[PDB]
Amino acid sequence: MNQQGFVISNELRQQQSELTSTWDLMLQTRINLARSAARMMMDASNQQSSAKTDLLQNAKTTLAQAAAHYANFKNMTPLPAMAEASANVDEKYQRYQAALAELIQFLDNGNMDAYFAQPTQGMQNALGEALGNYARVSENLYRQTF
Repeated sequence: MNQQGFVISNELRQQQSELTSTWDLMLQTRINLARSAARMMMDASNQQSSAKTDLLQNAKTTLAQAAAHYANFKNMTPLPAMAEASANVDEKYQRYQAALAELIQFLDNGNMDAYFAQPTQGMQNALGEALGNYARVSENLYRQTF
């Protein structure tokens, strides 16, 4: 009973903390890719490999890091109050995660057109918005416990 008002608080914290993390790494994959293709563009400098080293490799890491963070969120089932806001973020993460994953395939094999053809911004926009919605319900899921 009463003392159970501590396991709900901690969960809201961890579930949310997990989202801030994931989001970060995602936008932390987007720039590595960006910084990756940039140099992949018509230029020289690091004449090593052939479209796959440091920067490209770091995005493969960041996205994997975000995903592990996310898998936790996906695991520990939410609450009947975080229900909707949850499936929504999952729904948007699904798309934006797939998106970056593919961006990684392209840069990987040299698919510059494809890499630059993908409508990523909006994929990111949707999740960001869906993240704001969830953050709104989450932070609010306490403004009635006094």
